[PDB]
Amino acid sequence: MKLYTDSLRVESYGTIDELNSFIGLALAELSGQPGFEDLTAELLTIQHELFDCGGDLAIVTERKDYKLTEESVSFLETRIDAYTAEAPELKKFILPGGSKCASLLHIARTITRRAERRVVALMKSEEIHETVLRYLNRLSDYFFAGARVVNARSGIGDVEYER
Amino acid sequence: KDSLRVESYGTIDELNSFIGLALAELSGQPGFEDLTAELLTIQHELFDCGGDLAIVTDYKLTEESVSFLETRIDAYTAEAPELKKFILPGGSKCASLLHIARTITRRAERRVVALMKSEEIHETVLRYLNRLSDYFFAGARVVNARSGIGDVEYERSA
Amino acid sequence: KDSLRVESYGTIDELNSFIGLALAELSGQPGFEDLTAELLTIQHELFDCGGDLAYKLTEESVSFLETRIDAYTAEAPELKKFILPGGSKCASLLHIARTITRRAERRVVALMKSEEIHETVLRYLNRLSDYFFAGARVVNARSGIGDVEYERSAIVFRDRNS
Repeated sequence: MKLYTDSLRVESYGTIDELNSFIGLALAELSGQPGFEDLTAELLTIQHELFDCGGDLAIVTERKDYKLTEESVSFLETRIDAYTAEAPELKKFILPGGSKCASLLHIARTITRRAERRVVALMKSEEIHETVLRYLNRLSDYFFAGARVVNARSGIGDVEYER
Repeated sequence: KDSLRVESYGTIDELNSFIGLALAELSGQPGFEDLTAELLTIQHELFDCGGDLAIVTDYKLTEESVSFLETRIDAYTAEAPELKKFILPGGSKCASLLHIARTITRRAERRVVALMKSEEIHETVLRYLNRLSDYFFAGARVVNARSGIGDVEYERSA
Repeated sequence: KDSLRVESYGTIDELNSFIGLALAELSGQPGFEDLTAELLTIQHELFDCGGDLAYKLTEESVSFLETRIDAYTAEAPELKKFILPGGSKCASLLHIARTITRRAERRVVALMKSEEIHETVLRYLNRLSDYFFAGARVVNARSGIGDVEYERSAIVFRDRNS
């Protein structure tokens, strides 16, 4: 509604994989639309980065080999503020939806939060590449920021909760 | 704060999202003004559902929302041609999305169920979700009916 | 102990729903009449899987995917690099169906621990995930879109008008 600022291993890798697939669909949908060049580029960058998160959590078995970097988290952070600055200031709570593209991005937002829940469970039973966790944490808010920008740029207001 | 509660709020938000997509899609075709306004209301109620489960200290969801669903479930079940066999998820794109909403709703229900077992919750939420999956089943059928598409039945050919 | 069984049914149901959506988008375009028919039988067999966990599904359906996989694999240009989910909207949906098929797999696998069940459902789901992978590729090939590849350096080359 706003910006929030072992089997456990295979489950984390799996959900991140799933999350990556929904980002793919959002990429394919956003592609058929001009004016989202940076976003589509950013999205593709997320898929490679998420691909890395999987490896860091499962495949990789040496910290020296961890691929995901801290800069990827910072990048996500700067886009959130940038997309927020862009989008009109929101004084209301948001509901998932609006343009088709914004909807797919919100879906990716919730699946990202799901992937994060799964990673939090993995980190509780063993040591992981903590960068991954923070990356997923920032990632969902990025999709929130993105979806709002996608609606505005499409001329469609965000769906708001009014009760 | 507690996985079971957070897991339920998140699965409900996930559900709400897919509804957002189904609504975006449904809004592109005529003859679905009733379904459109409802999905929007459902999103608000789901918002309330989440909040009601997030509470750990009154509730927002009302028993009337559960009743409204049932009514619409009948109105739609009637409008649609009586079925005499098990139906498979699919048909038009809209109906396919509503069906997805149905399964995710079932998922959200399972999570709330597991939550309930560990602690007290606003039970109206567990009922709302239980009917919602049926509403989508009935909404998914109507959409195909309306679009003169037709529900995908379980026809051998394997 | 009993919750693991319902979770497996719902997940399979959820998986079947995304498949219907994939089919809805895929059938909309010509040249994929083969997949359109295949995905169908898949939903029927997946409908059986649920029942088998509450036996209609046979080992014959499992071998069906086998052939389809290699066929599409041969048909699609042999990949020489890691690919990411995506491409055409159809490949994207089929790729989604893939990750979800694997999610249903984990649920059934969990059902194993609590109590052994028809060891056929797993076999199918296990191959179904591979099927969608290949299916997604052949779809991107026939559309001349080309699967998304894991290549960071190729990103800077993307249009950045705004």
